[PDB]
Amino acid sequence: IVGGYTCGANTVPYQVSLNSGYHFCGGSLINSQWVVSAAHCYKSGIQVRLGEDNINVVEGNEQFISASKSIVHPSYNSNTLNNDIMLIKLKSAASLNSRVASISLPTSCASAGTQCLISGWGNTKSSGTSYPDVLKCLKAPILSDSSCKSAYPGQITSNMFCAGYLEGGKDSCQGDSGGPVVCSGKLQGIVSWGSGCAQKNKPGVYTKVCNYVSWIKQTIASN
Ligand SMILES: [Ca+2]
Repeated sequence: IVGGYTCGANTVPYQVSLNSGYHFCGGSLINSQWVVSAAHCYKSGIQVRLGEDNINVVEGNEQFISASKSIVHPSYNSNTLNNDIMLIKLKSAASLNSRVASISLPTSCASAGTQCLISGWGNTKSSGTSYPDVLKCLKAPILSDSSCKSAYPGQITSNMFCAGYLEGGKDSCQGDSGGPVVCSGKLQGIVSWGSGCAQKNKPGVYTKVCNYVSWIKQTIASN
């Protein structure tokens, strides 16, 4: 996250770190046994890390659980990033408490102008690289579909939304992918793609979770 603030340890209890020997993407806990992330974050041998603040120090609230199965959306297109969503089932159920909790799925799609919270351990500079050890947060509004399409002509589908600031300076960045966009207590987006980070007229692009509720519930119910 560029231009954000330090969340504070365990203040975003549904935030997960996906680890394959190092942190590579964020995720969101949706129930005690399932995580939602970005399909572009798919790999085999994922370890889900819950209750993290500093990803380099065992502080005492972590739960490390291996994934038992991963399911990329049936229509994921890696060239266009359309349907950039995946489900990961944990080998065992996480223990839920104040610091490890699930985020609720939306019953309605959020509108342009709604303020949301975006979080992750990604790069913090738009120029060069500096990866934080502790969870970073950014409050950003959902942009109008019109704004979004004008920033990225021919690339936004109905399963994507833009969030951020057209003036630049504040955005998600590398390593934030798969992380949550929460608006009014519901998971509305997944950090998916962008052009650079925090550049003027190039806000981050997010997977629109409200379009996938049916797929998520059906999938959880049978696996
Ligand atoms: Ca830790």
